This record gives sequence, C-alpha cells and structure tokens, in this order.
Amino acid sequence: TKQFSVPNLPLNVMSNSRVPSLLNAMVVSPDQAQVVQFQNGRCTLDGQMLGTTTVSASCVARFRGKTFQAPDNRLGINLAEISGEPYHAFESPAPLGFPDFGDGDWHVTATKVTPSQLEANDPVVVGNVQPYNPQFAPHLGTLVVENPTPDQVATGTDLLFNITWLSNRANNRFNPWVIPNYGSTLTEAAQLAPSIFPPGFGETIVYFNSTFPAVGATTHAAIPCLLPQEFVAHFVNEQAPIRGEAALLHYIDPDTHRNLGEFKIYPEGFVTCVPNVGGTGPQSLPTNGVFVFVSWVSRYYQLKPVGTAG
Amino acid sequence: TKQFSVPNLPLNVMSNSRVPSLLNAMVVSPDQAQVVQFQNGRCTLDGQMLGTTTVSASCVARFRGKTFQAPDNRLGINLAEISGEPYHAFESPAPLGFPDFGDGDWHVTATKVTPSQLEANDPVVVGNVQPYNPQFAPHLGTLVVENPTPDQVATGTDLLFNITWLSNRANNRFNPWVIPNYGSTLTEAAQLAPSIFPPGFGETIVYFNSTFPAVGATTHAAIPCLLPQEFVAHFVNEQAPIRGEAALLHYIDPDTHRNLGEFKIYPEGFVTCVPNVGGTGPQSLPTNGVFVFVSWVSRYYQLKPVGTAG
Ligand SMILES: [Mg+2]
Ligand SMILES: [Mg+2]
Repeated sequence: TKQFSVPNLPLNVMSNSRVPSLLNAMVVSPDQAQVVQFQNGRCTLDGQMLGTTTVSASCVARFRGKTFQAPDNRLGINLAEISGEPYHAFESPAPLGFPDFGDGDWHVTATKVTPSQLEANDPVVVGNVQPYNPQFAPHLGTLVVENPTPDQVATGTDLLFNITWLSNRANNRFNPWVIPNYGSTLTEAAQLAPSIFPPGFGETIVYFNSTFPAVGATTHAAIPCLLPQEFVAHFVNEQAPIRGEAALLHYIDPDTHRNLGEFKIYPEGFVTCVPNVGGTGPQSLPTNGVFVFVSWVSRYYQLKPVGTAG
Repeated sequence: TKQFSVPNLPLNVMSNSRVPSLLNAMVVSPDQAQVVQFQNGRCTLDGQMLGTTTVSASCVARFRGKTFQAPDNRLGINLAEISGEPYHAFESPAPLGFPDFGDGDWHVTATKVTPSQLEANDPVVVGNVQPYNPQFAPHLGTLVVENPTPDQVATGTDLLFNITWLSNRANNRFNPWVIPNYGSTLTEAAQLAPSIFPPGFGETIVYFNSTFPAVGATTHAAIPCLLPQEFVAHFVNEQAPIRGEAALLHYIDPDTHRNLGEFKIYPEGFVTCVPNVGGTGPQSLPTNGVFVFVSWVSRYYQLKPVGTAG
C-alpha cells in the first residue's frame, strides 16, 4: 500500500550518481548505441541497488584502502569499504561507490583518515590509477596508485581517495560510458548490473549529465548517469512495491505548473523519452523543472514527443 | 495533511551536512557550550533551509569562482554559485554550500570547469584559503587563495573548489564549531542562521559526527553537524507542515526492530536527547540504527535517558 513516487526536487539541484557533481543537463544518445552498463547509479523502483551502487552521496566515486609497497615505488592499495568496514571478494563487483570509468586515467587525491595520524602534518597523498593496468584488480580488492606523491608512504596507512579529475589515454578520447574490467573471478552474487537495451516504441534512454573535470572526453567534460543520486536515495528509502510495467512521469515547470515533457521510468531503473524528430529531445528543456509521478502504465504507453524539431 | 517523517536510512549510511563525508557517530557535548550556529545543515521541519544550507549534497563545503590577480601572486576569486548562477551580495550570508569553518586554514583543490578549458592539459589548481585573513569577504563575494599552484592562473578562469583538508592555526587547535566571519554588510534577507540554545528538561543537543581530514582539531578529526544532509533533502522534498511543538523520534535497531533510544527533533531543526547521567549518551549506541517518527509532542515531553551510566 506504499505508493510509488520520485523526489520532487528540481533537476538542476540534483546530483550525479557516478561523480559527486551537480546535474546540469539531460540528453539522449541513441545513435552511438554502445553498451549501457553503468555500475553506479543503478537501482530498481522498489529500491534494490545493483552493481556497486551505494545510497550514500558521499561515497559516489570514492575508494578507500590501506597501503603496501609494490614494485618500482608504486603504492599498492588494499581496498576496504569507505565506511572502513572490510571489503571481501566474491560478493559485489567492487566496494560500494567504487568508480565505474574504465577508459581513462583517474587522477586521485587521498587523505589519511586515522585520527591518530591526523593530529599534525600533511595528510595528502596524490597519484593516478590506471584501470587498464594489469594490476587493477578491484573485485579481488586491490589496485595500484602509479606515481605516488609522496613517493614513500608507510604500510598500512588508511587512505580515502577522491577522483580529482579524469584524463584520456594517449591518442584516444575519454569515453565516460565505458565501465572498468573488475576481474575474472565473477560469482553469481557479485554479478555486474545488467546492460540496458533500447526500450522500443521509439523511446530512447535519457541520461542525466554533469559538467565534470574529465579532460579529453568524447562528451566535452560531461559525465552521464541513468538516475540522479537523489532518486536512488529515494527508492531505497521508500521501498514502494512495483505495481505496473513502467512509471509515467511528467517533468513539470515548478512555478507555472505546466507540463514540460512526458517520460517513462522502468522498473529496472532507467528513464526514457521519445525525442521530437530531428531535435535534441529533452536537452532543450529548462533544467529547473521537477519530475512528478503520474501513474503506472504498461510498456506500450506511447509518449508524446519531447523537445523541438531542430 | 502531509504528515511529517524522517528518512529511514541507517545513520552510518547518511552523510554530514557540513562536509562531504559519511556519518559514523552521534555525540553530545553539553559542557563546552560554545555558540552553536552552524550555517550549513540548517533546515526547519517544514523544509525551509537557513543560512547557507543547500539541498545538494555535492555542494556541501564547495565553492566556485572566477580568478583575478591579487597583490603578491595571491589568487583572488570572485565567487559564484556552484551551479554557475551568479552570486550577488545582500541576499544570503555567502553562496549556497559555502563552508562554515572559521577556525582553521582550508587547503583546497580546485579544477577548471569550463568545457573548452578541459579538452587537454592538467586542470588542477591547489592552494589554501585563510578565513581569518582580512581579504576573506564571502558575503560580498570575494576571497583569496594563498600560495596558488600553479602560480599564475589566467584571469577569469572558472574554478570549482573542494576542501581537501583543514588545519589548525599555529599555537591553536582547530575548533570545528567556529563559523567564519562573513562580513559587516549583513542585511535582514541575508541574516545568519540563528544560534541554538540548550533546550531544557535535561536535554542536550545531539551532533552527528564524521571522521574528516581536519588536522589538529579540538575533536580528534571529527566534524559535527546538526542534521544529516539526507534529513535536509527530506524536509525540503516533503514540505510537511509543523503540527506540534517538537517531533518524537525513536532510534531503532532495524533488525530486532527494538527501540535503542528516544530523541526529540525541534521545529528550528536540531535533535536533542537526555543522556543517562555520567555516560556518553547516544555515543555508545550502534551506528546502524534508523530514526523513525513516532508523534508530535509538546516541549515538556520527558525523554527516557539514552545511553549507559558510564
Ligand atoms: Mg552487492
Ligand atoms: Mg539565504
């Protein structure tokens, strides 16, 4: 009897579910239909998180671990959960909130997190992680920070990492759709979030974009996700049972209360629309509108085209 | 008719409202009754944000601005909203989410956020901000980054700042209770969030702590706030009208479903308890509990003592 709903927050005050950044656009990208299989920002409408998705905004694209010495003054990290609690293999693709970009270097800023180690001195370690590296092994709980500054960190130092920025590999552009390779030890419990395939009825997936310091990107500094983090947090909180084949949303201009566009959000946890032919679809709408639940609908409910025709 | 409620997320998956960090403790601190007047994490039960509080988790203690050249290779920043929207004086204490730590140096890591400036090259600028500096003028929209690296940043470059860590002033310890001096030009619309005075009936204010890289702190690397960010996001979303003098919450083991403690959350937007005398109050309780609304109550409802005797 718990009815379903979405947070009624304006889009442009909601946040990405794959980087800790404000949302400032929504787009569609039908043509370049490469695999859609993000591991963060994944949640069912009844509030089950998938892949590495956490409910915790402050964990999105953060990783934590203890240091050990690797060959050639590389700084090995034994991952734990950001909460500090241990990370064990064979249960999830990677720790909760672990970043899901596989196509470029991560330039990272870490601090120490042990209170005893925080009463004096500089707590910062900086470096970069290469998800294409052979020693990148997040499912089994270990990765390698190339080029650490400082060059020598004591073993067993507890470090919390942020992604300061992302950069392309040499002579490629950084594709933020591409998820990492988590390892080859994939148990059924630890399975990746499934890929999402195009929905039919002339619908196309809607991505919520963020401007983010992603250098040399295929998208010009824009990180897409399928769900605002606030939606994830909302579904996990509400646990509203699924009572239909999809959920029709209206994107409302909040003051004038007029309908700016029709969307469907599917039980698997992704949004779609029908773009007005030959136009940008939802991207031309004001980013200060609000999403409201209208009703459950069937998969074949036909959406009115959204946007202008170019 | 919209009934009041709190997010029913376990405390240790919710986040700080004054730094972007996971919560990992709740404490009381009666005796050292320094003024309680945080500007972030302030929100009424019917969802009116106060001081500099934003709803956007990814804006908590982040600031944005455009560079100009100040004397002696200092880096001046003309503040804007993190969204990019211009910041004007006389309306708010400071931009939304602006950090409210006055008692220590902020060591900051910024990136360029202009997409054209992110097709190539390193986009990082680091430095430190000194709230006690005479050029620290956040209400009027300007501050200075001391010791920038790089030393010369082109004028008018758009930079998004994070606080990597906080450090004490020399010969002092860093008190995270201390809010900045925002300026002298403080109009009525731009008034600070009021300070909170202890509530009577043997009650004391409950603080939600995070471990955070705050070096040399008076609290051993712990940042307190009055409300989890998720609460703020919840009250703003719900807009449930105030229908009593206080709201009684139970803190529930979400397994056993048993009552771990009684709390009141007041309309002005803070939580209290009655510590069992001679103990830490709520600090001994497990941190995986969940808050649930029971009923509105009057101010003189007497809470059962929380915690052990010590
Ligand atoms: Mg899992
Ligand atoms: Mg204001």
